[PDB]
Amino acid sequence: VYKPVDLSKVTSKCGSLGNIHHKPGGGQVEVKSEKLDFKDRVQSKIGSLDNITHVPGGGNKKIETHKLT
Amino acid sequence: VYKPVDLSKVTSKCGSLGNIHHKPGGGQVEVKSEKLDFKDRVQSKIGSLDNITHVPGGGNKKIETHKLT
Amino acid sequence: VYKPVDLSKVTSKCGSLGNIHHKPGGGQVEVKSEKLDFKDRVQSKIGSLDNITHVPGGGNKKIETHKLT
Amino acid sequence: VYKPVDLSKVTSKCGSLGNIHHKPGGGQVEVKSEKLDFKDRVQSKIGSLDNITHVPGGGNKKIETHKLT
Amino acid sequence: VYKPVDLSKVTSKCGSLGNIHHKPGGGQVEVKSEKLDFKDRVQSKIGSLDNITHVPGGGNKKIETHKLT
Amino acid sequence: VYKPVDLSKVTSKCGSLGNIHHKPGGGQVEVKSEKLDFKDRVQSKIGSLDNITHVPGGGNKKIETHKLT
Repeated sequence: VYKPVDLSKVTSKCGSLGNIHHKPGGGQVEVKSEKLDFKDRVQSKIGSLDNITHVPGGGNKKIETHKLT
Repeated sequence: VYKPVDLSKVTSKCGSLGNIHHKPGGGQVEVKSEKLDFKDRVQSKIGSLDNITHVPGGGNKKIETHKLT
Repeated sequence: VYKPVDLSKVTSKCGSLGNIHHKPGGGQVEVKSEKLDFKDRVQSKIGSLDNITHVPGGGNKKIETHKLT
Repeated sequence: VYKPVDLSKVTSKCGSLGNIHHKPGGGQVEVKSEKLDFKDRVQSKIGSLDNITHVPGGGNKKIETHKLT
Repeated sequence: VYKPVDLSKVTSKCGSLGNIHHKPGGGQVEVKSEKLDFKDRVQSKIGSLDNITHVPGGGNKKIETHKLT
Repeated sequence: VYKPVDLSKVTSKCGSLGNIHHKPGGGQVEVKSEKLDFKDRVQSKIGSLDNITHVPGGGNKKIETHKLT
């Protein structure tokens, strides 16, 4: 018999949130390549890639798992 | 017998949210390539790629799993 | 016998949301190539690609899974 | 004898006038009432009311009063 | 005998006027009431009321008063 | 005999006027009341009330008064 009971609260009362500035890669990226030999797979990423700005008004994260075996 | 009970609250009261600025890759990317040999697959990404701005008014994330075996 | 019960709330009361600015790749991307050999598949992405702005008034995410075996 | 004089000038050279935002009550007003008793007159205002935006290109005032007895 | 004189200049050379934001009550107002008794007059104001945004390009104000008795 | 003379200049050369933000009540106002008794007049104000933004391009103010008796 398996009878867990949950009454949880996960909460936020953020009054105000703002003036957030993220300015990644604001300079120069200069790449010069000469006479290279590549004998296998190449991945190349140049510049400003995958940058995230993430500003949730809540962003509360409640994670749970149950098992029998 | 398996009877878990959940009465959970996952909540936010964000009063106000804003002035979020994300400026990825605002400078120069300069790539010069000469006399290169590639003998296998090439992936190349150049510039400002995959950048995210994500501003959910809640963004609360409630995740759960149950199993028997 | 399997009788899980969920009475959960996942909630947000965001009062106001705005002035979100996302400006990916606002500079120069310059790519110059000479005398290159490619002897297999090429993927090339140049410029401002895959950039996301995502501003949901809720954006709350409730996820659940059940299994028997 | 009473013979007062005024030759005054009231002036402005406001070159351009604009980009004015007035945004009252942009978020939730939530009033919840149960089992109240009122035994005399009620005046009740709920929401956004009586808010003023007033943007005259002049808006100067010249006000004067004279009296005898 | 009564012969006062005014030749005054009241002036402005305001080059440009703007980018004015007034945002009263962009948040939550939440009012919860139970089992109250009122035995005399009630005046109630809830939310965003009587807010003013006054932006005159002059707004210069010349005021005067004269009397005999 | 009554003969005052005024030659006054009241002036501004404000080059530009702006970027003004007034943001009262961007947060929570949360009011919870139970079982109160009021035996006389009630005046109640809740939220963002009476707020003034006042931005005259001149706003110069010349004020004068004269009397005999």
